[PDB]
Amino acid sequence: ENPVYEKKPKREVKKKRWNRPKMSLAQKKDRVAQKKASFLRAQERAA
RNA sequence: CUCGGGGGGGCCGGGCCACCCCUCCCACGGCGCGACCGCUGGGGCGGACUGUCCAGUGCGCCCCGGGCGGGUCGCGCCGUC
Repeated sequence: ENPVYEKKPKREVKKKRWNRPKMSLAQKKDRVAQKKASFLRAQERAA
C-alpha cells in the first residue's frame, strides 16, 4: 500500500566529543621530558 | 673677394635645443610613514591531557605587546646627459 520511506528528521545537537583527540607533538614531547625527570629524580631520592 | 672668367656672404617667417625659473603624468631605484594582508611573548575565560615533587603541555574564544620579514595599496621626499 505504501512502501515509501520518510527519513527521520535530523535535529541539531550540542557539540559533544565522546573520545579523546590525538596528543600534539608538544604534549607527546613534554610527556617524555616529565618521564625522564621523574626517573632521575627517583634515582637521586633513593641514594 | 680674385684676374666679362672665377670664389664667398646672404635674403624671412615657424618651431626646437642650449641659458634662467617654475610645472603635469609615467617608469625605475632609494628613504620615511600609514592601512590591510601577514612571519612569530604576556593576560583572561573554557576545556583536555601529562608527570613515581604540587608542577607541566596542547587546543577554542577574547585582549594586548614585542622582534622584525615580505606582499598589495596610498602617501611625502630624494636621484635620472
